[PDB]
Amino acid sequence: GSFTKEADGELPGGVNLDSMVTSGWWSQSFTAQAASGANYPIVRAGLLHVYAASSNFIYQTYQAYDGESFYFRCRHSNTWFPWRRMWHGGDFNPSDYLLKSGFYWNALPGKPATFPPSAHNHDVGQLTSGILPLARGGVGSNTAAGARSTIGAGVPATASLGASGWWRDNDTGLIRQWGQVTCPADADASITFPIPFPTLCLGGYANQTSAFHPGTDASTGFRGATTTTAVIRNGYFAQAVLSWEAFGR
Amino acid sequence: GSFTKEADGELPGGVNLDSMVTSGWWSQSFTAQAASGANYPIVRAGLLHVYAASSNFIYQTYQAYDGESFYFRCRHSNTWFPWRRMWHGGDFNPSDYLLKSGFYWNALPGKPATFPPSAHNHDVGQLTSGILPLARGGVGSNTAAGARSTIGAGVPATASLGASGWWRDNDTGLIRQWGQVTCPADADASITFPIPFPTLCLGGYANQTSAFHPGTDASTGFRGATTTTAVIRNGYFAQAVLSWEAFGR
Amino acid sequence: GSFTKEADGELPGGVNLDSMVTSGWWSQSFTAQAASGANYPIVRAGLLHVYAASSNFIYQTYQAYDGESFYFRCRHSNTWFPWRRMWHGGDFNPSDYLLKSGFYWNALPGKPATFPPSAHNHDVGQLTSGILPLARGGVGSNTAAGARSTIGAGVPATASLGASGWWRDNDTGLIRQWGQVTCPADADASITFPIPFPTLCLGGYANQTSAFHPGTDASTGFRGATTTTAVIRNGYFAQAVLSWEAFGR
Ligand code: NI
Repeated sequence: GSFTKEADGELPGGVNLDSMVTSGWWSQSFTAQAASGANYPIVRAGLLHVYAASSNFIYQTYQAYDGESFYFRCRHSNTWFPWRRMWHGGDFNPSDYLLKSGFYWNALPGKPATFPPSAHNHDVGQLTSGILPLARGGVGSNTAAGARSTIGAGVPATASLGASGWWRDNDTGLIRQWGQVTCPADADASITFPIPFPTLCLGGYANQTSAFHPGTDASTGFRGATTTTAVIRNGYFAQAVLSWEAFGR
Repeated sequence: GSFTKEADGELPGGVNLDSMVTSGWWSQSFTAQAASGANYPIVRAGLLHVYAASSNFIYQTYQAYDGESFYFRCRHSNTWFPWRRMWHGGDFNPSDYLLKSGFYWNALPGKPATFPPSAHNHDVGQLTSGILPLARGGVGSNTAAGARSTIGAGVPATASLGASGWWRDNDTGLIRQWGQVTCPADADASITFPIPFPTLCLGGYANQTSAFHPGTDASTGFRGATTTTAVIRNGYFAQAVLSWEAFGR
Repeated sequence: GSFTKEADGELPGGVNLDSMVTSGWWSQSFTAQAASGANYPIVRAGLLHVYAASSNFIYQTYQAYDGESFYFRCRHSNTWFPWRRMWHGGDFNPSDYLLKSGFYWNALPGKPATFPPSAHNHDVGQLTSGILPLARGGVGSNTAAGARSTIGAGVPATASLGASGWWRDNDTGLIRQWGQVTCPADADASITFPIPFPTLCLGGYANQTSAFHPGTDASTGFRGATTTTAVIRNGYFAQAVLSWEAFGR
């Protein structure tokens, strides 16, 4: 015979599609009747074609009535290969899926603005704001005086330690000064301090530097100090060199 | 004729599928015979259908016997379009591939816990533990005394630089004090230091502040110091004001 | 009838494929004639097959002449399901798309070398280079003397504050020393300073520690100092203990 414009028949229930082995075409009108059969490619009413090319090659196709898909298989040397299920547009759209050409860092969406960093070091120069406190090994200030205050440090004394000269505690302002003067016998001599006392001479004394004669007086006196001068008085009966110190601020 | 339930024939070797141009259907039973032909869509035994719609349109389909796939093409105006190879479930599964809807930061697996950071700065306040050592510009301690120790600094001297007063080196404890006293002629006067020496008066001296008469004695003496008092002795034959200094700790 | 090796006919323009409802096969030779019809699965010349299985099931297939694709649909209970468009190799290649198995951190290309970090803290020990300046709470140096210089600090005075002893300002080198000596009547006694003056004795004085007799002389003198010794002179007519101070550097 031939493939006729009328189907060869309706497939009932309980048909083994393996038994459909002469050429033709058959209609399964009921999904439920596909359910009660065997080797249907899908439980779905559908159209089956058989092409019995030879005893060793029986081809089949299956078109599901609702377009679930289209199926084909072949029996070769008394074994049925598995059905193939066509992919079609009702299954997926390729434009829904990620191309390899669009898989890179910049394209990845939802990337964080910043990232939790791992352990690392710094050069001190990357510290660009703030003031390190004492509790972290800092001096708690950006000024010299403030740093000293945080750690309780004084400032350096200054001095000029010459044969005549001065020394100054700059924490408090105290100044100490010294020198020598030649005094006339039983009389006064004026001295001029190496530097002026900024506000006030507080005290002083004079010392006989000579091997003054025993049994004679060799008294001394420091008096009448200004910011720049004082008066040294010599009790020895002869001209003598007296040394002196003075202090103030 | 018509499409018969028996195939029109078996395809041998060396068939050019371009020559298959009258309507019907033909079986290729041997992959090796497909190999020795031309314009097979795949080297595979299979079923070929020809639909010679007209001289200008010859359609063909090819079903591979092992389900490798299903193929179709058409000859239009004496040119054969290329075969189309159907995609089917034995080729790939779409659920194996990444959807664009699942391509975002949180979904990306294997992301590191932390990330190597790039160059950046800090405010000193983000330093929240540790003690900066001297080798990095720190003071190597969280205490004032420890900081001073790291850099070798002394503490401030204190003082009260009044007409009578005191000065104190707080590095060592040394205290220096001064004042004036009115002494009776050829006799002693007691002085009370501006502040007490914490443990010990170490020394002192007295100075005649007056223009004492020449040829008379104007000796002085500092003796008998406690922590709070001393005795100033006046050798001048008249009442006189003597100044004094004392030191201790 | 039967499916004949000659097509049932050529489809002209204006054909509604819904009306193609008796079994057979038909050729559309002109895309433009597909354009002027209805329910073509694609505007393309092509081959249409009809399988009228029953009044309730009319199946159709459509092969586009240029291989645009292959289409199928079915009329079930007087309603046409939509055409299915086969996916085929001319549409996409699955190996162009990203597998889920290749979607992980290391595979993502174009990842940055480093990443902008988010807010975070540090232990001071991760500061491993540089010298913190004063403007950031540092001492601007890795040396003790340099740190002192940045903040303007002095060094500690040293001393030995015994009954005889010394005190030294290490900012300037000034040394002050003191002690007592027993002097013979109207004569000299040598003293040896508690420590040597490194270069120079600058001055000194002596003080009578005794309740010297009034009306007698009790002058004193400090003279002839070296780096290690000086001479104390006693004007009192009796043996006496004199105290002294000396200063230098
Ligand atoms: Ni950092």
